[PDB]
Amino acid sequence: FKTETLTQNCNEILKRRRHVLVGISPFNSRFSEDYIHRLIAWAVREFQSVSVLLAGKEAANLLEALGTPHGKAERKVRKEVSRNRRFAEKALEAHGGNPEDIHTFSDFANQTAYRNLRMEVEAAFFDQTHFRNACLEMSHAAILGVEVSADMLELAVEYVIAELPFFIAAPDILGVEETLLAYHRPWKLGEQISRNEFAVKMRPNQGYLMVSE
Ligand SMILES: O=S(=O)(O)CC(O)CNC1CCCCC1
Repeated sequence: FKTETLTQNCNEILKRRRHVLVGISPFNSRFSEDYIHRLIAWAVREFQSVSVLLAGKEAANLLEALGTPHGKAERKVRKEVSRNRRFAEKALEAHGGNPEDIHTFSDFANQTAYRNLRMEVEAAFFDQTHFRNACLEMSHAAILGVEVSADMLELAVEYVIAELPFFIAAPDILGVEETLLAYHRPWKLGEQISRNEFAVKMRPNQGYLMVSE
């Protein structure tokens, strides 16, 4: 795997190798069982600690926006997420990692740190048109992994708002000293956040690490 980071700060966290948060998306062809194992093997080799982030319940929004009825969408997600979990558990066992350090971005709905970060992201979303547009686009890119209408995006964007706290301050939520969220797509919104373009800030102990094989 190769790596690319946003700022020079994301780079400094990278050199310490303390912790990596490996994103696994429920509906993205990237994540074959096989790829999950290779990805996880690499993480455990490269980092002192490895955790895994799966999609929360808002992933149901992506399917609903795409037309799936609510009840079915919720079950489809449960099926896909629990499947991602099973592969990641297996992979973590096999490489010495920790099968319990797998979380979904819904697992902290009642946690102070997570809720506070939701509030910050939400505030910015409603107050700042440029941040709201950025979020809509990021939600559009989530669907792509038929025309995508305005209203499909307002449904889908709940998904983006729910995950973003782990993109800006996962350490607050997970209780680790510092982290890199690791993923195979580039993070456009992350660049703008870097340049202080929004009321939402990237914590100095969070980085984004783009991986590629
Ligand atoms: O829009 S992107 O595809 O760049 C990013 C996105 O929306 C979701 N990516 C996953 C979701 C599940 C947990 C880890 C991150």
